[PDB]
Amino acid sequence: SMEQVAMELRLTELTRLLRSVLDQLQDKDPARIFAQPVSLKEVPDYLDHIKHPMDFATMRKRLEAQGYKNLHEFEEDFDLIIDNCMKYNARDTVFYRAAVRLRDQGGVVLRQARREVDSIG
Ligand SMILES: CC(=O)NCc1cccc(Cl)c1
Repeated sequence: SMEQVAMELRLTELTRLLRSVLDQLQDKDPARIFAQPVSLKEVPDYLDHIKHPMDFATMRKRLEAQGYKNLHEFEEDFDLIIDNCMKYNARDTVFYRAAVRLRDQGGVVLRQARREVDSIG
């Protein structure tokens, strides 16, 4: 149907916007602490602690498969990256501190992204 095509065009445009957002958020992780899944070889007990692991590479896979239907779903995954890290790692670690900085700097990006998704529809 034409409606389905129209829908798919919207999803494609959302994906385009979210790809820009993801690039901007990952730029706020210059240490690449969140670039890849936490290694279950280097941290064999990780899944005993964290029930829903997330990282930028995994988000990017879902993104390019057009797997985010709305901004909320994308934000859920971004928040997992930060929240998982702030539980597994103590306050006095470069890991926890990187998550705080990513959350703080990311807020600006996500604030405008929400306005853009709304405005453009
Ligand atoms: C994102 C995150 O939580 N990283 C913690 C961590 C993973 C692997 C090795 C060390 Cl030393 C630390």
